[PDB]
Amino acid sequence: LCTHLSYSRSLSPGKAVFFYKTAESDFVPLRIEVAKISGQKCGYTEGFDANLKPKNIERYELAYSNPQTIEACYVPPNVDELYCRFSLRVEANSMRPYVCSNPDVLRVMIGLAQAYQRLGGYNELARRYSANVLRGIWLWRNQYTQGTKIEIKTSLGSTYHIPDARRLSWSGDWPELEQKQLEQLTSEMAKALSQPDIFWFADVTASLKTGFCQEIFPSQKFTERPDDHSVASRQLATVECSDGQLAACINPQKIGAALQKIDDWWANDADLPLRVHEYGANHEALTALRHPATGQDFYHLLTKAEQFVTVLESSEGGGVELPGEVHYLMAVLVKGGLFQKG
Amino acid sequence: LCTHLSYSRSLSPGKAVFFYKTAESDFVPLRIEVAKIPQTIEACYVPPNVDELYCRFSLRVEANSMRPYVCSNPDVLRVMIGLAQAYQRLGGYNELARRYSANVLRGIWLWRNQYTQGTKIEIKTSLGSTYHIPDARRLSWSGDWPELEQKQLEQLTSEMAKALSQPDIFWFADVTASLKTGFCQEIFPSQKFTESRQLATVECSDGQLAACINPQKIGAALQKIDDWWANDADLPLRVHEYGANHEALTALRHPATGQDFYHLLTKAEQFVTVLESSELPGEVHYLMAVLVKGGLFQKG
RNA sequence: CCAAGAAAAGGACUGGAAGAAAUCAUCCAAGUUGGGGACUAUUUUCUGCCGUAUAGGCAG
Repeated sequence: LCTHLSYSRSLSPGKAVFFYKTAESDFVPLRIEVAKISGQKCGYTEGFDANLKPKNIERYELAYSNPQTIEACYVPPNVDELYCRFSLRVEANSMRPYVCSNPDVLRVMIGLAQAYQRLGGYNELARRYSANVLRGIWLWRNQYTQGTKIEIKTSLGSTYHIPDARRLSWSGDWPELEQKQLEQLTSEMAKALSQPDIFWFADVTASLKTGFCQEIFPSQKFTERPDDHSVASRQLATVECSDGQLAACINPQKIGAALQKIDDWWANDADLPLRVHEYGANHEALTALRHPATGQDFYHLLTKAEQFVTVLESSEGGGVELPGEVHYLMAVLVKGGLFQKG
Repeated sequence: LCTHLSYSRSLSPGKAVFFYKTAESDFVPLRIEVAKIPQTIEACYVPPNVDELYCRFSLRVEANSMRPYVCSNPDVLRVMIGLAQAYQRLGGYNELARRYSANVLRGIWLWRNQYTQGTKIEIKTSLGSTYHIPDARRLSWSGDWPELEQKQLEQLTSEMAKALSQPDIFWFADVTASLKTGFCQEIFPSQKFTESRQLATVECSDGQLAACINPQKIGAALQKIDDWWANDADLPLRVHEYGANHEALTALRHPATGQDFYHLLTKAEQFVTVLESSELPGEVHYLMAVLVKGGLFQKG
């Protein structure tokens, strides 16, 4: 490697905002409320010292409540449906290093991205990204509706429509006349990723049919603990409207983390996909699947580029010849960052 | 045990709103009057000429106690998974579903407002069922329910037993009750917690305010089905890791007895072994009930 | 019961004049804060007559 090497971010959303319509006004934001509640005195160390001596606490001393201040958000009475919207731009920006201080590293990385493009493979990545948009997984914990309808528009004049996204799996065979739209959307994106000077925008709107006063789950703030007993212990993220009203939202990178959740190339057993990560981090299990000790991480693989190009050149393409290691590497170059200090 | 372990909630309501009908419009809110006297006084009662008051809320149930939300230990995880399934296949979800279902049909979530001239409860679900309790004033915790009512308890138990145990079923219920009332009967909505007192309301889409009962106040009523201690059923407690009893200011499963959640959590290896030899004992019923009301189980 | 004992440093005074700190410039690239929850209790505010009246005035 070398002293300077970096790629920029080739695929990205802006943020998502929740709102609803009225008969008199087209845009009314969903907003949050603040309240004091009475909690439970419970859990370990409420009553134990190192699971050894149970603490001295007299019986009556645990019947007391534990008050807390929290923010919360609910849909108001008599609204028929809730809307959520965001925009997405895609750039063909993995073809060339943003910065590179080594002429030989540069010509190789260029040779590789091109060797890959002409054998196919952007179609593979585009199919996986497209599936994640149409499925609706970017709603995170708000997917549990009575019916979810998703509509997509693009700058090239296309429109896509999924009447009900509640049941499309990662692995399986999609219903007819939906399988078809996945192919069409894949084609627009596969192009957007590899041809320069196309300004491609998508506009994604979804509708959520909900319960009478169903709770909504927007992004939380990462905060320090207050000690004035007035500031909430749990705070939610909002945006300002042009007229000063506040609205609940989902953060840009929170939408992004969902869209790029594509990686089932490890251990030769697909399971569930991981968020692309140089070390294969798995948050739910608090572990890592491509620990440097295995030889399967990004940095080990980054140093074999000369060998991969040689293989790709001997292949024909248009088939299933590309190995898991080449796909992994391309996925990381798409989520660009700093790859330095050789 | 281990450092990180969490479950999320598997059963939850939204909030309850009070309203009445007119000949001119179907939803007119019950409102609250305030005099500034800051330090205020306020009141709420059914106004003249309204014969009955309506109360409504929604409920979602999710099969979410089958797997840890977070677990940092592969051996703790293997066991908790084996246990939930060892239990599921012997039944027992029926028992929990029976207990939850009984409370909805009885109507105790109305708290202090149960004293009517006749309360009727109607339930609709996302699978196309409808249930009807013509009069909720006569159903006890313990006793045999009258005919045609015992039957609906079984039918509702079955739908919920599934909602709690099999994934990818999206099960919603919509619960409305009618309170036949007195001449100008006083109504008791949730109070505001402050550092005189104030009452809680919600905003309507048209700007009017309405009286309500908080989500967790409805929830606390539904989950009150713990009577597995001391071989004396009495009335049930709200499920709590320490068996708290607010009325008497005490605790029934005080850690000093060895009967709390945390002592029991560490015997999972032994329970699975028994289930394999299987009868379900109070000790595993308690544990399953706590996992359903999920929370933090950490710093072992 | 001290290298012991005693003690008025005072009166007067002009620092001034004059000055140019200036010319040039890319801080950039990537990122999941999350899981659970009862403000009401041993409360104090009932029962009536006049007045078209949920207005306003009154006995107990």
